[PDB]
Formats: sequence, C-alpha cells, structure tokens
Amino acid sequence: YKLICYYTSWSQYREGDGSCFPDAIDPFLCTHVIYSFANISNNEIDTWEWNDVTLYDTLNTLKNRNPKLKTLLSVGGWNFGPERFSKIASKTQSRRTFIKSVPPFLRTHGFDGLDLAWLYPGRRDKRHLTALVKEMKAEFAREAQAGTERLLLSAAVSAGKIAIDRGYDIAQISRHLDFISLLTYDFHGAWRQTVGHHSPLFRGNSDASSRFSNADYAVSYMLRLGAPANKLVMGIPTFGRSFTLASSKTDVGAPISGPGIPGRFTKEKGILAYYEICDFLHGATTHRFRDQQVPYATKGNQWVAYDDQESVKNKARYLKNRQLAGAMVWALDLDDFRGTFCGQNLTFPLTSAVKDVLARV
Repeated sequence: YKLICYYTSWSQYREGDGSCFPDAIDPFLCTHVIYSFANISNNEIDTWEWNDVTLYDTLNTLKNRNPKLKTLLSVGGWNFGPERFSKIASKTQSRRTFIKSVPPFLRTHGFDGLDLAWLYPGRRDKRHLTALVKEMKAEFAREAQAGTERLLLSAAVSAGKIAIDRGYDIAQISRHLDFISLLTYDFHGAWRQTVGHHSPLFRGNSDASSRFSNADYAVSYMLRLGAPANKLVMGIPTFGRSFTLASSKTDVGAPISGPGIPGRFTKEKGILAYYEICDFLHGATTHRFRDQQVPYATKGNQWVAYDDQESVKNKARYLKNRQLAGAMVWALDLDDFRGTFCGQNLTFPLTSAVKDVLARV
C-alpha cells in the first residue's frame, strides 16, 4: 500500500503554530511526499517560492532517516492557470523543451519523480495531455540509461464524471503513469448555494441527482474506463469546507449566503484546516450523514463539512476492499502536524488513521 502525502509550499508563512516546514514531517508516516507546486518559466520547470531550494533540500533530508522514503515535485496546481498549461502542451516544440528540462532539475534537487497537477484539461486538451504524459514518460525511460534509478511520473486527476469525459484519455494515460491520484474531495462544487459535503463516500440514499458525486462512483467509473486498480490512489481530504448559513435551517438541503469566515491560522475563506476544525468543534453540534458516512458541524451561522478519524478509516477500508494501490492525503500541513490542537497527543492524527488501516492487510 502507498500513502501519498502532499506538502504545500506556502504553509510556511502561516502565523503562529500554523507555520509548517518540511521539518515537522514524520518521515515514517507516508511512503511518498509531494512538494506542492513548482512553476514553469521559459517553458522550463522552475521553482516558485524564493527559498524553494532550501525547503527542497530540507524535505529531501528526511530520506536520510527513512531510506525507503520517495519524494516527488508537483507541477501546476491551483494558482497555475490551466491555459498556461494548455499552451505548453499543444506546441510540440514548447512541449519538448519543458520535458527535456525536467530530469536534470529533479536530479539536482534530489527528487524521485514528477507529479502533474494540470488543474483540469479541457475538451481541446485531451490529445495533448496524452502527448505530454506519453513523451514525458519516454524521456524518463531514456534517462535511466545513465545508470541511475528511473524517475517516477504521476498525475492528479479530477473525480467529476464530466471533467473526466471532457479532458482525459484514462486508458491511454494509465499505461504511462506510475500512479493516478484521484481528487475525491471536490464534490460539492464551488458553484451552488446549498449546504453539502464536498467528499461524501457513498451515494447518499437521500439524493437522486448528480450521483456522480462521491468517491464510490468516481472510482468504479475509473475502473470501468480502464484504469487499473494497482495504479489508482484515492484522495482523502485533511480539511473541511465551510459555509455561512443564510437561515437557521441546518439539515440536508439548507440554504447558503456564501462561504464561511476564515480560519484563524488558515486565513482563507471557505476552507478550514483539520486543526482549526478541532478548535471549532468546542460548542458545536455534530451530525453525521449515515448514507455518505461523513460528518459536519454547525455553530452559530457556520456549517462545516469535514472528515474525522472515523470517516477517514472508513474510506481507507473501502479503498482496500476494492484493492486500490493506496490513498492520497491532501495537505500534510492541514492535519494536526503539531498534535497540539485535537485533544489526543497524537501527531498527524488524520493521516495516521489512514496509515493504521492501510497496515492491517
């Protein structure tokens, strides 16, 4: 079993305890740590944060205590316009330059692979996403001729039936990728104004519409589409999605005025770190949808959909019963990395839960 953990570059500038550096990562927790978001300039892979080469180096020292630890660098991400990604992939010349630029960079900073986070290829991209993956992978094969270990190549994909059908050739790209990380936590879209869990596990018997909105469907659709189970990794959120209620209606369906107020450390609207949710829970009412088997909480006019140790193991068990290659935890830095906010003196409680379940056969 693989446990693929993302570390976000910008969580270093979080005030107080919110601040997190590669430093705080238990090197025996995950099997793969992905440094999140490199950039691209002059069609070449490149850094993003000033001190990136330091943090790179820091993260890669962990491989000193755990010699089996593998690290990868992700390209793209959320503040990386996909158009920009598009433009580099469609011109075979700008595409070949970017590819050639990748191995030496990874080799210099000590990475073991590349993660591609093109955040959503459009209808016009499918052809090129396939080209990029096919060739990039071909370059990694030729470079291992130098006598060194072959670099890994992974991809972060959307779990929305439409986004998939629209921009991905799943049968084609599964043969070239070492593993595919499914983003099974973007289900209640940014769009609507109605309360709902962003990462429901199941179909929720109390919902006949957009049933293509849960991890369960997303997975069977990907297996159906032709991706093999031993390359599939299911994404597990270590955060919550918040909303400011527009009325005292709390239950399923309730209306919404907009996103919830910022987390005190997180400082971003509509999102909350698990450690922020732990402090939020005090004096909050907790409910759990049994249909989707996921929790949520209200307090004042704040409704929060999130995942706890239980919902998280649950997903991990499922993942095993279907025999996927592993789990992916978005935000090692959004978990209780200090272990000082959520009662128990455990560090990274959420990612531990997953790992605990992934280790019992």
